[PDB]
Amino acid sequence: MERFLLNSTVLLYRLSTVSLDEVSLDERVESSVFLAQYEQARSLPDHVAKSAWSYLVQQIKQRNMKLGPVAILRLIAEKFIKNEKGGPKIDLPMFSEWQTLMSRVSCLPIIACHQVFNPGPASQEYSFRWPLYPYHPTVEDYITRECLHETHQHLNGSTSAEECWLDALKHPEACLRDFEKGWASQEMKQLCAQIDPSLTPRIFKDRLQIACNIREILCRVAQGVELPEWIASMQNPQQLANSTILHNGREYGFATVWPIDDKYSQESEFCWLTGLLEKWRFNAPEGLERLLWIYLLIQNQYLTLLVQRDDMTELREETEKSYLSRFKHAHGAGVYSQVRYLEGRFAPKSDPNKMQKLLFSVLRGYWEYLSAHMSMEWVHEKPLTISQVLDNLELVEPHGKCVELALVPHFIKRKPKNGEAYPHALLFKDLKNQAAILMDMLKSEPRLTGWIRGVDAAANEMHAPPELFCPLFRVLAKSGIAHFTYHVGEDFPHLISGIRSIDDALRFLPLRNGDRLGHCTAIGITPSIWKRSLPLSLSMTKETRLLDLVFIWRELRSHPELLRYASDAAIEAVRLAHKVFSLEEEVSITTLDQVFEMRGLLAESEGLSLWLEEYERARELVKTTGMKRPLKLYKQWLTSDNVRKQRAEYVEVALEYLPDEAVVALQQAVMAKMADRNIAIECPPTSNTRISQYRNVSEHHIFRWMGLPGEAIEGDVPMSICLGSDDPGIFAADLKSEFYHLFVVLTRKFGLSPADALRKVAEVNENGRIYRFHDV
Amino acid sequence: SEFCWLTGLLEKWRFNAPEGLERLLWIYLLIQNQYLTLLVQRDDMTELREETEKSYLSRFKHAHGAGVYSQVRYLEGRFAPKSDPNKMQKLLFSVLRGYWEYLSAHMSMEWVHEKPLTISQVLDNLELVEPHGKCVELALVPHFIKRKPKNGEAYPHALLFKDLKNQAAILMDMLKSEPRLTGWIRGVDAAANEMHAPPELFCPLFRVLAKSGIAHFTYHVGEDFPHLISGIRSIDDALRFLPLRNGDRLGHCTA
Amino acid sequence: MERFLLNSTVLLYRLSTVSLDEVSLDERVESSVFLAQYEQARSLPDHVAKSAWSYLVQQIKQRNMKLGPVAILRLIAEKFIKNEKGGPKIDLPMFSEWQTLMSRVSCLPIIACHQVFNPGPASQEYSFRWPLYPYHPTVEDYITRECLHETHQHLNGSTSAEECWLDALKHPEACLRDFEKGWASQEMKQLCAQIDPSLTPRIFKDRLQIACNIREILCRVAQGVELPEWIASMQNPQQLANSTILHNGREYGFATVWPIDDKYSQESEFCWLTGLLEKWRFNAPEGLERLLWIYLLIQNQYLTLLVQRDDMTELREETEKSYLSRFKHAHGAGVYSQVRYLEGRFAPKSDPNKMQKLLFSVLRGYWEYLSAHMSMEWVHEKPLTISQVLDNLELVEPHGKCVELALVPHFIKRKPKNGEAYPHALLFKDLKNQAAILMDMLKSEPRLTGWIRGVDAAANEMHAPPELFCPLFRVLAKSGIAHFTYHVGEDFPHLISGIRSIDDALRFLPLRNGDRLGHCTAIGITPSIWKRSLPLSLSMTKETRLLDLVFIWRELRSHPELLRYASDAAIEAVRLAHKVFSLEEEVSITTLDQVFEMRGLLAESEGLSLWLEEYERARELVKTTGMKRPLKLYKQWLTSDNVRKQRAEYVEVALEYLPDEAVVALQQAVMAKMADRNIAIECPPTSNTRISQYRNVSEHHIFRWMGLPGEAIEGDVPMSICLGSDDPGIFAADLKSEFYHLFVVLTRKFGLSPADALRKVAEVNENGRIYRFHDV
Repeated sequence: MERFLLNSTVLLYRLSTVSLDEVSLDERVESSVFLAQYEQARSLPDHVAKSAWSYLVQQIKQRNMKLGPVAILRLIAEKFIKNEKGGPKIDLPMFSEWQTLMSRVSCLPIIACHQVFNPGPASQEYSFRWPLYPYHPTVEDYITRECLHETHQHLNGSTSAEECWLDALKHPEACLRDFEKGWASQEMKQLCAQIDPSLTPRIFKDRLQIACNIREILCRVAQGVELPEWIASMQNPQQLANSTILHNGREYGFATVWPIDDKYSQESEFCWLTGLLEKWRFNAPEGLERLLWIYLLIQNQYLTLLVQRDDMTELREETEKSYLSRFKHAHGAGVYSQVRYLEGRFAPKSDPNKMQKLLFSVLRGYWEYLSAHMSMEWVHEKPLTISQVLDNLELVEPHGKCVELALVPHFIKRKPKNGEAYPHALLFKDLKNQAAILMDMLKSEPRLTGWIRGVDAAANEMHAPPELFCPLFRVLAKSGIAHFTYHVGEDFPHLISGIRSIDDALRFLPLRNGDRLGHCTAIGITPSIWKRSLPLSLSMTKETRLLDLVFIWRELRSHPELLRYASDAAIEAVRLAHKVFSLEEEVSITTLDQVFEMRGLLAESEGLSLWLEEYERARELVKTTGMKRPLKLYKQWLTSDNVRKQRAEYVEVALEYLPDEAVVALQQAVMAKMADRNIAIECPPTSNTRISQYRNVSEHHIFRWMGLPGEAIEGDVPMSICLGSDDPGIFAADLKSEFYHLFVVLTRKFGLSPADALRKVAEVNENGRIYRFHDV
Repeated sequence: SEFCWLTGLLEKWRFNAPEGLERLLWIYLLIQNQYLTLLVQRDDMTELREETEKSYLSRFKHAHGAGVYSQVRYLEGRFAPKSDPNKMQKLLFSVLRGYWEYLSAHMSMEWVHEKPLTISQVLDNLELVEPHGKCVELALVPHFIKRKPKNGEAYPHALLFKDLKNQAAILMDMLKSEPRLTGWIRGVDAAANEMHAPPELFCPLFRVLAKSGIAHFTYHVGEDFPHLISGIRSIDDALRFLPLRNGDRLGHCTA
Repeated sequence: MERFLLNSTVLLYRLSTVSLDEVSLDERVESSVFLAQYEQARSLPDHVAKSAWSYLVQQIKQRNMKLGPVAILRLIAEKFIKNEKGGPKIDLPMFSEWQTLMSRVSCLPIIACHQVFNPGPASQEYSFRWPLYPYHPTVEDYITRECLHETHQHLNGSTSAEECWLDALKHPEACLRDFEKGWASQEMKQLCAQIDPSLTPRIFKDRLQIACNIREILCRVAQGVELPEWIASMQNPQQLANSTILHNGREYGFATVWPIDDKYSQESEFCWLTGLLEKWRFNAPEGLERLLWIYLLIQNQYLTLLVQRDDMTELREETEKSYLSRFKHAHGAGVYSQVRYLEGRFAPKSDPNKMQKLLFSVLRGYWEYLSAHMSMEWVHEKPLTISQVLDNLELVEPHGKCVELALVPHFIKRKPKNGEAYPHALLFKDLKNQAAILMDMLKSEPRLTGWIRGVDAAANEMHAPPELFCPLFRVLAKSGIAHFTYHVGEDFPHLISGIRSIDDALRFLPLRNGDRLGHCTAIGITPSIWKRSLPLSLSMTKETRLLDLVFIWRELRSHPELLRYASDAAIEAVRLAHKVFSLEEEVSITTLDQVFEMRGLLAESEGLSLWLEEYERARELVKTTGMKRPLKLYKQWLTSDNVRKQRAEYVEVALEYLPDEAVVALQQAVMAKMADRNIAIECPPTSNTRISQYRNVSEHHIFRWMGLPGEAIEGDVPMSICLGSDDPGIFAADLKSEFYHLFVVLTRKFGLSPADALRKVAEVNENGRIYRFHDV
């Protein structure tokens, strides 16, 4: 119940409109919390909710304390954070709920309260730079001897999600520019409405301006300096939404002296927060306390909006410090790094000059960290260009104990735009330029191929089918990239279709041995847990439906017991082929497989340098071999207006079209093909509840992949799974935090011994090293 | 010298030895063997003050073994805290001084102070040392001791606990004076017996040390329990009462 | 079927005599190939062979090429080699078949062909120095983590067999005189007639001279320069055996100046081949192309002869470059070595000055290898002597990243020379001379024992009894060698005899804990494979039979089920003993047991400084217990002319003398003895096709040791198994290939998971360093 007093939109609204002149808020805060609980956790019964709230009220009462943000922080601090060997750590039994709590509330206010109200032993120096971890000897030594490995680690943004809020305070005006740009589309309009339906761009600037000005006020309190005596002129928090105050009709700003030069840094915040709570150890004024409550509500609300929004001015905020800070953050505390092989996903750009700036800035950041850590003679003291960075980077020897980097651009997809005879045409011409821009950069300086080791495509699956990238990835292959990871988008309209998309990537795309497939939730989720909280009937596009049935018949024709579904799949598929292709003559199910087997051919080669070499590469195979009707259908399948009209139409598909065993049969059938190619699979963080079908982490599909007998199914051919922290869904995240999360749930929920619990997860961690993209 | 003296001596008596001289060597071995029999049996002032700093160096060399690389990587050598604050400070310096010179011969790198002669300069030389896995990592752990229960004073251990309360302050104030020693003073132990005092006696002593930055606590469960069922309860007392976190150790859990 | 089309003696003979004027050789190349297909592989049906030839021709017509190496190399290169991240890598499915091909055809033309037609991506530079390996991320990770461990690497010769061709070209007469001197032996006469009956010393010189002249004339074509017009007389290729053409009384020397300074390196030849094939992408002239076809034929013929022959000035042509190249090749194409603990065996030489230079040269080359890789201040810059090299190498610590070395001399033996109290007498004095030479050099420099660690005896088995090395090894033990390995020869007339030979080595030789054994094929092979294609009766010396029969009785008296064979052994032994010993008064089986137990005693000492110390030791132990019946018999068993004639007689023993389980019981008895003594088994290379009993590598006996179900019979005792790339049987050899060759079979031929297969071979690789002779 503590989270609902720190991250709640409705409670924020009521406090913001209440002036400070009256502090009769005991009933107002209570009623909003119940509503706030109602809009976050619907299923929680009311009788339990009222019972839990009453305990918290008396828990504050028996503490000779008043209800406030300081009061909430205290009960949270003594509940979750306990001092241990490495300073302040987290209780192992209570770590599962802590990760859920970080999905709603930031950790910096919480750590400040614990340090002030329960300091670390011997007053030893402690500065917050990493998220809190629970200490376990079994796993800690594994970190010491074998560093962690990270695969899906994006570079845009910052080290974590919280300090981006600090970067938001750096340029509040720039925040509107990016907020307005997204808000123009209706997709972001509903996304913001989901968190705050009463949200407008002007209101957003108010809260950002309100939060900054509250921070200035409370920083004055922490400084020990007397307030500027405009407190009598201040009664409404809304007065802080314009960065100006009046005193007898006089213009007075909010500027104040900071002994810490970088007032917009995480170090400044923790230093400010600790001093604030120390001065409020026994009693705090009601007026000042509510300002702290508002600031906490603003910070937790914006970050709640930010994590959803992530899945111009902000891009060019610093562009070099974040890259350096990321590697220092990824290194971890201590002399020796906790991460050995860390590969990054950087956003490609359509400007060749901007590309040179992007690669230089990140490579300069990588060299800066290595120079700071490893004192070793450098050819150039200041490289100032990519050529000289490679001169510095070619000197260093890989000894493992420092972070090894392998940049991998991630191609981005867009909505299927009509026209040009096939729905993904502006996409392909844009993607073709992006690849070509990287091509000339690589061929100009071949030494760059030691760091640009792979290519990724992580936007969606509905927006763009996998087979569109077959001409793209293969033409990258002739440039010496030699690694292609495909991040399948898990927004499948049907689970069978989701498995169908996985098979397309394997068969069509050039997933050579050693490559990876990220976010393979479809081939991981349990069919029994997918059906929950779903309507009796689903809906998906006819083209998806037709490709689904053909794919079903490809894997269900082999099974003797699961045969009646394949025969019915063939019967229904040809009937849809009659409706979709609008063909008059006879059509056979065998021809459908043959036609769709050709889908890996290029976009323009269906009508038939590196690209022109690839052009006739798939054109010759079409002409030489005998069949022509599959080409005629494939040509019709691509560039026929009626076919395009029919494909976009939606159809009604029963939820239980394939029974539980049959879906498992498909899920295991693709697994065998998955393991044959020896393709590793990136795993999203467990706390990332994007799918939202998992009510608790204990039923996450990663447990079934690892082979836990409580969750594994018969016929499950083992896979190889690698970890990754890409879209955590929580404000304070790190790989080591996720590593502990895997260990805690296995130790507590499953009862596995600590020695064995590490062993099962160590296999997952080491697989990132087995299938690394870094050169030997 | 003893080995060199004996090897040359045994060569001279390869075929025969004079009867009187041979018996003297026989007598010498019995005296040495009997003394060593008593010495190791004592456990179950001037002895350690011959040089008090060179013997600690010799311990690491013996622990290191032959070859360039030591066969033991981690080594936490327990030592007895001293009731004199100055004497303990000199005792702690000698162990660290002996440790650094062992690194000096083994390592090949610069030193901040060529002649440390004090704990402050030793720590400066020691912080520059990075353990690469071949040398011996050292972590001093003072181990306490007990005696028979002191009759009276409202409970059996009030005069005994007073010395332990003093000894912790002897360790603590020096630790507070030089907080840089936290990385080498890591654990606290108490290895005398069980009948001397129950394990819960150290609960206040461990908690104050824990909150003052020791960060580790090992307890030596002595195996002199009057009955086997009694010995199990002594282990239960340590677990239920002592503040043992996840990563603490127990010695001789034979019971 | 391309193997027969690039290595076939009859085709090369027919191409040599037939002039360059004919263009249609299909009527003869087809007849020659089918004939050559017979003798090389006489186990293929004619119709299948006939169909394969037609398909090969039909595939050429598909690519409208002309029948020749440019056509043949294209098909082979595209079928096997695939471009990958590290360059050209063999396909995993085709690796097993590739290794069989490698035993007969060099990969240098194949890799050169692939580089020309489908080169490396992004114009990345590919330097051809190492043989191709298949790429698997699982195995690659482990080998980079824990480097490969090698045990049996012969220092003599160059890195691989391919450049011994290059040396042979560089030494037209030195390799001729080595062949000419070896031609006198009748054994070499049979071997040379085996590969080709028309092989005479003159014929050998003609073909080498032909290859030298063909290489130069094609080099001129490769460089682009026009031909020097002497081709007017170029009709019969046989003219190329005179080093000078005749054209209007003009002497034309075929030698031309190469652009590269050295004309006898792999890079020199590979770059030449790429230039040659590049100009012949479309078509080639028949006269020049046939010259290339001819050139490949002598190369393939001689390389097949060289590797089969293994069943001086040339060795010491450089004596510092060859070993450095050997160390460089063993290091691998990387900064850190692929092979950590490499044991370089070398042949000891009786001449002190000759071998003193050799020992310094290999140490200097090893030191030169470390200096090139690792840089620091050395004790001396130009050692020029054995003492300064050792002082230089004392500074280098074992770091693992480079190659660690430990020389182990392997004694070479001769045929048994009758006389002087024992049949191997002139040998023993030569070996005693060799040991004394080795001992005094250890006195010259005590540090030599740091690198001189083991002693080996690898020539054969039937010639030298294993007990003969008891006095040789023991004196070396007191000399501070501190390790010994015995390499039993696999020429055992009977499988039971092979078991006895390993038993004799364990009993008598001072093989203490940690010592190794080599080529222990006798115990590994199952009886079913051994009897394949053997005659129903086998012949062996009466000396061997008596030793085996008593051995059978010693290890079968315990087993209740196979008890009659133990009794049959005793009765047959005493019956045979009366024939051999020619004794009137009967001899018990127990008396025979003690007679053969005294085989360890020195023959000279039994007939009666360190040599006299051991001489009296055998005499002393004899007189401690007064048996006086066996000792008198043993004296007769060694120094009786009538007995020595009887022991040399051959006796016919049935092939199935003992049942399959009886041999199994005998084997597991030895498997028990190796467990107690903890003796390793450095297995010979898996591609070494010399046992000729396995129809494929799938039936290699090593898998029985590994414990795979379906190959490990019940009752077997686990061993410790090392690896050695000593006698690969293939052209381009490395331990890296062997590790992948084993990995492929378990993953593919045995259906094991990649995680499982790596673990089993990791246990084998680890044993290569658990029992390594390198000092701690």
